[PDB]
Amino acid sequence: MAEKTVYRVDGLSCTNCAAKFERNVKEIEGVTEAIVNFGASKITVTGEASIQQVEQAGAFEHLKIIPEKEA
Repeated sequence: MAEKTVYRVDGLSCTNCAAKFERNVKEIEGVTEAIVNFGASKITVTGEASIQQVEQAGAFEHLKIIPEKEA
């Protein structure tokens, strides 16, 4: 279809880690865009990927990212 999704992330609070994270996502080939609102919010992925890969990437700090599944 056009797989944009946004998931909540929690634990961390560092811009450098935000930067490293969005970059980590961008360096995955399955995604097209991603917008990481780290601090106390959420991570948008857009392309044809799922948090699983981003989550794996986040093993650097062991983030937990929960799908903000509406309904």
